[PDB]
Parts: sequence; C-alpha cells; structure tokens
Amino acid sequence: RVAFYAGLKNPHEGYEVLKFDDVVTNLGNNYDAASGKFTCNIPGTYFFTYHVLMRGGDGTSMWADLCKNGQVRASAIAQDADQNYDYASNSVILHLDAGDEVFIKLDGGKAHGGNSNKYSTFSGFIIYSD
Amino acid sequence: PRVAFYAGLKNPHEGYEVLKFDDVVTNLGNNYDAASGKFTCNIPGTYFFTYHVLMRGGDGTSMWADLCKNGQVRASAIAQDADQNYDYASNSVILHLDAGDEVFIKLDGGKAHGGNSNKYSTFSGFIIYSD
Amino acid sequence: PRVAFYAGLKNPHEGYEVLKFDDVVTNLGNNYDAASGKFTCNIPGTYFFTYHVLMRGGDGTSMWADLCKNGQVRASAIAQDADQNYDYASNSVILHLDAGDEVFIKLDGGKAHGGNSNKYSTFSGFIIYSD
Repeated sequence: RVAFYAGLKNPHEGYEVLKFDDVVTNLGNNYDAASGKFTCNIPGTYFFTYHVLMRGGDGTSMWADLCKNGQVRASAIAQDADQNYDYASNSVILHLDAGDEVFIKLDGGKAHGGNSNKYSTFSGFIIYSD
Repeated sequence: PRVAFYAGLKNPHEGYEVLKFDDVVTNLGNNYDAASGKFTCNIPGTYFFTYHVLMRGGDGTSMWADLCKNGQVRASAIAQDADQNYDYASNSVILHLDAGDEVFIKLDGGKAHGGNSNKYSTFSGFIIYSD
Repeated sequence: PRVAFYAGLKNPHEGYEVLKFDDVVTNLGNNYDAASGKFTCNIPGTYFFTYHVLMRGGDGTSMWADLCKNGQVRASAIAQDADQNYDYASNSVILHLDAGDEVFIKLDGGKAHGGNSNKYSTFSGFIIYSD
C-alpha cells in the first residue's frame, strides 16, 4: 500500500526540484516533503501525475518535468503571453527499483505555491509490485 | 471492491455551486449520484479522483474549479485567458475516505462549459485500496 | 492481470488523424500498439486512460484532441490561445472494454507537438478491474 498526494505551500522558481509540502496522503511514507522526492521502497510499476500552476503576472512561460533519478520521463509547459495563470501538467507510468527517486523539477519559470489551497500538486501510487 | 465512475458535464454552469456531472459513462458501485453531483463513499479506503473542467469560450477570462471532500477544499484549479480563449481547470487527488464521505467538484467563480455528449468537462474516480 | 502502458509522441502531427504515440515507456500486457496508436483490449474489464497533447506554439491558435473507443468520442479536449502560445488538450476517462475494443487519441483539427525524448505529449492507461 503506497500512495501519496501533496500540494505546494510556497512559491518556487528557476530549475529546482519542487518541494510539495502540504501533505494530504502519504501511505507507506515514501514521499518526502522536505525534499519533494518520492523514494521507492516497494519495487514495481507506479502511476504519477502532476499539476503545476504557473505564477501569473510576468515571465510568460514555465516548464515542469517529472524526473526519475534525474532523467526526464515527462515534460510540460505552461505559457501565456498576457501573463495569465496556466498549468504545466502530465502523467506517467514507470518502473521503480528500490532506491529510485521520482520528483518534479522546474526547467525555467515561476510556479505558484499556496499556503493551503493545493493549486499545485503531485501524486502517485503503486499499480503492481514486482 | 468495484467502485469507479466517469461522468461528463451536460449543461453549462456559472454559479458558486456543486458541478452536476450528469453524462454518466461509468458508475461501478453506483456511489456517484448525477442528481447531487457527489460521490458518496460507502467502502472506507484510498481513492483517486481527477477532474477536467473547460472554461466557457468567448465569455469571460477566469474560472475556478475545486475538488472538495465533504465541503472542504482538497484541490484547486484555475483557467485563465485574457483573450477569452478556452482553457481548462484541472487537477487530481488521492484521498482516504470514510463511509459517508462526499467528494465533488465546486465551481468557484467563472463560467464552465457543459454539453450533450462530447464530454469536454469531466469528473472521474476509483478506489485504490480497501481499509 | 498486468495491463498498463505509457507512451510519448516522438513526431509532429496535425489535422484529423489517430495520434500514434511511439516512444513506448511501459506496455505491460502488450496491448498498446505504437504502429497504429491504438490500445486493443485483450482482458475484458474496467480501464483508466489519460492523455496530454501539446499544441504546437508559434503556428496556430486552436487544437482539438479526443479519446475514442472504437469509432466513438468518449472524452474531448481543446487547446486554444490567440497569441499562438503552447497549451494542452488533456482529459481522462474510465471505460468498460470488451475484448477487441480499441481505444486511442484522435486529433480533431490543429497542430500537435512531438519530439524525441522529452515526452511533452503523452497517452497512458491501465486496467482497474477484470470482468
């Protein structure tokens, strides 16, 4: 039983890993709010999905990619020339070995983080155990 | 247990209200009710939910749609476009639910698209684990 | 049973056609066919599908992408931006499938992005229940 869901509490920007630290669900305790990383304990096939809200007001574009051990497994862009809010979102199904890390990383731009409203999110669960 | 649903919004809505997804495609367990717009948990456990609400085009610039558990925000989303283009308010959650708990999408400002059968605006969910 | 797939689009496409996601990451059950872009049901049951299709930026203002079961639309989505910005057509369904049923994403007008490694445009699904 492994499943998690968390929101961004704070704004982040640039090329950093997103620390989703408004934790709603964390069965198995394999997601780490301090780092923003899911670290596999139970090897198997996993679903992950993410929804990152681009900060409105300036910068035009924002990129957010889902990485496995630092390697891109899905990418997303949010873009609006009038500086409107928009979302960078995607979903994956991956294999994870014990120790494998999964996280969302910015690749330019500004994401909003809201102190309780869970606009920007990250979730995942195990589909099959190896 | 077999508990899963998928429904589209058949009519436009623009109020501060629960979105009644009434184009029901799937409803194993029949825990989703098109009349209220709500999924009511009857088997405690862990559930996945996702929603995709299309903002009405050519008529306004912002729309908000939130997923609630009982009446409480568990995810929020915004669609925004200064040129009144179509755009989506979309998000996904994983929640633990108790018997009698309700999960649903509330429109929280702005105008949403609903239509007869194309299922542009949607709501789905399924149980991952039984507790 | 194990039935689960995730694939990305390697290759630009446009118009009115089945999107053939060809960067196949996961394909347990071997029921997704990159050559046709179709998932063909082997094990009758209840299935989750989701898709995210990136509209090409800098060239066009609207793009439609629909999830179909056999001939039939079961979810629709639109990307639209008057300034030709990148934006996504994305939606999710839960469907019952009989053996032989085909599920795929169809472009319904407009231009989609595909590229080699980044997987901006994606299609995934998995069985939730066996009949």
